[PDB]
Amino acid sequence: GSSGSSGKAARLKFDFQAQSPKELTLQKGDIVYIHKEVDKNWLEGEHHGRLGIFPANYVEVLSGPSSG
Repeated sequence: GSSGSSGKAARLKFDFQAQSPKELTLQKGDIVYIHKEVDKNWLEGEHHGRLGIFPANYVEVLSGPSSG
């Protein structure tokens, strides 16, 4: 019932500006959830208020100090 682990959080390398209506506009230092993979350099994601797609280049899978 919506309990477990959706996916991995990714922080935007920098302020991204979506030129197309399909893309998504995000600012440097934001967290987005990836639902499914769109293209080799593209990914899908949904955000509270705005939903669409974004480039996988302006996003990188960060890691936590949880374990060395």
